[PDB]
Amino acid sequence: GSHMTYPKYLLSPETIEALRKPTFDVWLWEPNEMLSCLEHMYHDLGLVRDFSINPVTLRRWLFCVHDNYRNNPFHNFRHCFCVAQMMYSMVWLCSLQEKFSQTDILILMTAAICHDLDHPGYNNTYQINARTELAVRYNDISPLENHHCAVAFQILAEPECNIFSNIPPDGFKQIRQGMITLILATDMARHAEIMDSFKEKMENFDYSNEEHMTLLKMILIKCCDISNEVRPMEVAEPWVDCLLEEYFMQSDREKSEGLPVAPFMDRDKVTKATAQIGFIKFVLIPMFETVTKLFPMVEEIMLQPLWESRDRYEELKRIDDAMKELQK
Ligand SMILES: O=c1[nH]c(Cc2ccccc2)nc2c1cnn2C1CCCC1
Ligand SMILES: [Mg+2]
Ligand SMILES: [Zn+2]
Repeated sequence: GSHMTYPKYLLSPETIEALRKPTFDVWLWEPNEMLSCLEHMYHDLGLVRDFSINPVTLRRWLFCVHDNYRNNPFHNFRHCFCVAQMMYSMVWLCSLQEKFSQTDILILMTAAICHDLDHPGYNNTYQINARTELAVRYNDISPLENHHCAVAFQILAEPECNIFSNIPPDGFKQIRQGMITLILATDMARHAEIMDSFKEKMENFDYSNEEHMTLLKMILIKCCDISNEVRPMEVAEPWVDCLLEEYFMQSDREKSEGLPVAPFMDRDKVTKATAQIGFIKFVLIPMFETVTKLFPMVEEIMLQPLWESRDRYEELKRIDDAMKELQK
């Protein structure tokens, strides 16, 4: 209810407020507006203050990070914005500022923003099978994750972008180690491994234990990385069509190149509904269930929309199956 019209880059008090909740419509904003949101997060979380980040260097770094993201259907800058915004949402919801140090908060946020830098739009499975430069460079060990990670520190290496320029070397080393651990923890090949490791520490969780906290941070970045279905139905749905577009781009290339095609990327096998029912039930729900053990507030805010979505895709599945029989 402002007295005058302000530019799009000058976020309204309403936008600033809405940004703290996972209900935030990530689709309503252009890159420059999304960049202003990310900037606000760093200031609001006290990261600019506590780490003596130069405000112009923060903006310069964010702009560079944006430039280093590719125009892929799913693995684009908007995805990186979701992950970071969900991380920001979880810092407030779970009251992470109480349990975690500002260094940990800086790690969680910086890694969330950087996690998919210069993604080619073709998964590790393609990279390895196609014997790409990345696969040969990283010896088939999480090539993409290692690359996003490498690109992240290559950006921060540039003086005009170094947001950690005023952080002592000992501090920088800690942030670097943490960010690396987190960005590499995003590889879905390690999901089962990371989940089992966290569930083991769950038996008697200790916030004063470094090993426990590292696994929690890993689980948190993983939560934000795949958190699309947690968001309202209208916000969550367009992302599934985005992922399918990127997956079909790969499966077509894999078919053309004579390489094996993943069934969940296969045009004649994958369904928007069937893929989501499985992902929500067996990947999304169990992961958020263990987070709820530490943070009960996650159930009402994040498990409830996941249950709602599972039930909807199950309803949609019945319609698709009926329609596909007529097409046969
Ligand atoms: O919400 C999702 N559903 C599915 C499941 C799925 C959806 C559509 C087609 C095929 C699978 N997969 C997902 C989602 C989010 N990220 N990912 C992947 C994990 C590694 C990066 C991409
Ligand atoms: Mg990734
Ligand atoms: Zn990702």
